[PDB]
Amino acid sequence: SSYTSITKLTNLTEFRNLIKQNDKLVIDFYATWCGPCKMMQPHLTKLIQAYPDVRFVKCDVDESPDIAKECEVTAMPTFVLGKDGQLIGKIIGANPTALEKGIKDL
Amino acid sequence: SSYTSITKLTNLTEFRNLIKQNDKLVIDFYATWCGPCKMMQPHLTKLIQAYPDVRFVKCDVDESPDIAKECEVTAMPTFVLGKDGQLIGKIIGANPTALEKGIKDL
Repeated sequence: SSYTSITKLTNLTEFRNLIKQNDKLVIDFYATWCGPCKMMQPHLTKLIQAYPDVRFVKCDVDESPDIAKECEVTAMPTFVLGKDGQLIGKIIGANPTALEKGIKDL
Repeated sequence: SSYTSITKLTNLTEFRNLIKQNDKLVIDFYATWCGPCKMMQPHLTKLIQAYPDVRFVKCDVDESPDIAKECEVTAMPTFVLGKDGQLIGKIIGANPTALEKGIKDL
């Protein structure tokens, strides 16, 4: 499993329910034209494999601007972390060290 | 210089090369029929004068739909910001304050 194959959220119903369904969650809010998002892709693939207990999903902010707005997403990439059926926090930007640290705390 | 005299992007490779060459880049994605793009022209002229260390260009989304598509532009004006050889952010709509604040941070 990798950045390429993880679920991409395309609607609010899916977004909300998948949060509720998961004990540990990372949502990568991204834009396809955005260089820091692209930079983070191989880092996410490594994290996806290193933390198989964590569900990673992704969301294209131009394709799903209603989901991005629900999470009040401004900067790309924004990683929104979920824990026990609930969103708990953000890691903003192409920062693999801070991102891995937040994931380890889940 | 001004809105009228800045480079008008016409090609996808040209757009990519400009992104790589420029430490600081603003692209105005506009449509000629769209009033808010017109309203933003004198604001862009002021910003172009105020930020000589920023390269400003423009792109007609209807004449260059592939470049608009690359940046996922469907609302105009959209201002796409690049820093140090990659695209980093997008400001959507006729919002002079938000635009300057983004430009100021480059």
